[PDB]
Amino acid sequence: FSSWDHLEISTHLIRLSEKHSDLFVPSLYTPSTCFSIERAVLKDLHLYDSSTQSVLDHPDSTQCHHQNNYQDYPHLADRDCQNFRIYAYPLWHHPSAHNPEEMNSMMLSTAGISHWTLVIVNLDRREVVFFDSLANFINNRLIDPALNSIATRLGNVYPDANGALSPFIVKKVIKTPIQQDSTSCGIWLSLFLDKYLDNPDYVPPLMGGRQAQYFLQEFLETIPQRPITQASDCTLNVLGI
Ligand SMILES: [Zn+2]
Repeated sequence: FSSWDHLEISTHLIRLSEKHSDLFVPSLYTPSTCFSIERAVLKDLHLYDSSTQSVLDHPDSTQCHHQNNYQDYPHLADRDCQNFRIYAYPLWHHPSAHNPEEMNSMMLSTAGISHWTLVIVNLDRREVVFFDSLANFINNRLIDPALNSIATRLGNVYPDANGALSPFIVKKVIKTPIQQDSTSCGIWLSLFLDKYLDNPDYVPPLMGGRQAQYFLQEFLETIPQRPITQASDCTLNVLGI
């Protein structure tokens, strides 16, 4: 398997967004990291005021950075950026980075050095789903505060059925590694999102090594029958297509 880089992963997200109109695809230019994912989610839900540098208690559409932005969001130029329900973020990690400056410098240079995972925010199900094909590649000390802080902040905005502001549930769905090589993480998380969007209770099967390879190959072999057809020339250019 040729690995999938940020552009290949983003291409699959755009492909999925053509099938699932509720799916928000984040920046095509900057992947998220454990240090930046909460800020990215809050800004995409219009819950962040860059002028006070403050989290908002309710969305404020005047804070929107999705319009007229053809570097990060050419695919949102003609959408209502508010109208989405499922937000899926490719998340880049390297274990040698211990602060945002280190993680960012490393990411900017590279995004077998990269590891890719996925954070999904599902507003309808009040859940934050974290997918890592290697299960625990990211130290809990780094990923858990981010997942739980997002869950807590979004619970205060999207109430539960009891009328309470309970945190969204966090689901770290892979307990046993499914990935068998050093390079296929981007393909795995793309397959996961594909299946999740048809069934949010989906969890990939535990497979032998050879079976997993055949499984991934089967997924890859669908891709040529699934061209992107609704994207603007600007979006296609950013995707490197
Ligand atoms: Zn917006």
